[PDB]
Amino acid sequence: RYLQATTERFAVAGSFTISRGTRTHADVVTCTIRDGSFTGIGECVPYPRYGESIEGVTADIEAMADRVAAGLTRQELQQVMKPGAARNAVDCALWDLEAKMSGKRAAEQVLGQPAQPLVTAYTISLADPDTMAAKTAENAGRPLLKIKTGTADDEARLRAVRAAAPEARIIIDANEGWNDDNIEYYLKLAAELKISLIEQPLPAGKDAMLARIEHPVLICADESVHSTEDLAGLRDRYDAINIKLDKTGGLTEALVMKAEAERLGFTIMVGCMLGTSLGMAPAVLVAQGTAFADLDGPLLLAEDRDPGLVYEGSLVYPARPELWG
Ligand code: NA
Repeated sequence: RYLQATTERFAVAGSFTISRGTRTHADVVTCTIRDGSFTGIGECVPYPRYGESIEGVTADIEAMADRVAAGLTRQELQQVMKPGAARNAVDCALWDLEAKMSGKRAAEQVLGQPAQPLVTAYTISLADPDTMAAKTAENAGRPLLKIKTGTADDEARLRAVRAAAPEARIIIDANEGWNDDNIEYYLKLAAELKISLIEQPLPAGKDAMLARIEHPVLICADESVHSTEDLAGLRDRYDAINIKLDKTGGLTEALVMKAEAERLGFTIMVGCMLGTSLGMAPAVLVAQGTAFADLDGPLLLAEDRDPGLVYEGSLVYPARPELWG
């Protein structure tokens, strides 16, 4: 049994912009683990917002080579590695390899039954209002649109997209882009516009005001989410959480976190980094039965894994073993 780390670049379909900046490609790292004729693979996305780099993640993965060769388990893996991109890759590769070797689908092991299709959000990138309105209008038939915001003047943006898709459920994500001076104005505007959810309006660690104002729209933590442990402390500010496998350091911890978030009464969104179908596949399993799923990574790319996940409109079908699981 041996392990390899591989870096791959995927072109974005145009550009992907949040309040923090623009991406024109998606660099991902895969951990491949082989055991005889069997192979497991896991994808991750290093995220510099969380202090990660591609070389850093690859180093962290390649350092697991001997431990994995020795027979490391997912269970022990949760002790040797901290949560983050690197562990995500290793963890999902083990889930994969274990499925291939056993003949039992990762889905069934996680869910106690086969996974099922589900509706994914589709993300409209932050740009000038006219542009965002135009892309929103093209996608006005989708049941769930996720809109990137997070500037000191988003009114034109928010008004334009609602008008372009009057029938869509809409969630807005500021990626820490709003502040104490404009938040109440934006929530009121969002409620007038029938917005379903707002992701991370205020910067992580500068978000105390959320505990002292009405929430006319449910407010979801993303950047502020830091493993199962700090969930309980987030209740005073947030109504929902965005679970990501690159944040939880893999599928194992994502399921733990989902169980605890549900115990604490959080509304659950399962999200993703800008990655491929390989990265989406395990997250589809965590997204079963949750209020929101944001797994549109491959739809934002110009080139995805072949084979990849099937998306028909906004319904994404669960991974077949030719891809993962
Ligand atoms: Na987000």
